[PDB]
Amino acid sequence: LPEADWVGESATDPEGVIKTSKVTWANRTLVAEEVAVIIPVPEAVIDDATVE
Amino acid sequence: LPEADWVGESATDPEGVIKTSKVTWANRTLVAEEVAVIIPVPEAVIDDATVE
Repeated sequence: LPEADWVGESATDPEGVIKTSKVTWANRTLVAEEVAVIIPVPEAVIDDATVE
Repeated sequence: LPEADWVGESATDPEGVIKTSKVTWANRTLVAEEVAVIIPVPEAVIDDATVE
């Protein structure tokens, strides 16, 4: 966030100048990552099983 | 200014020849120069004051 400030008046004092301030932004990222498994089984067991 | 002079009457005497004379002009110049002032004031003072 920027900061505002009280200023007052003067042609010559270090007061009575308006402050400079800044707004800023940052970056957030979605990065896709992979999640996986392998399940091995014998063909004979698939052939003999009474379910898919 | 030119100058006239009295003339003799001769074919041979140096007093018999009409003298040459001359007219001259000179230059005067108008040269334009700046005169100026800057008068600074706060915006708040112009806003709050009861006159233009």
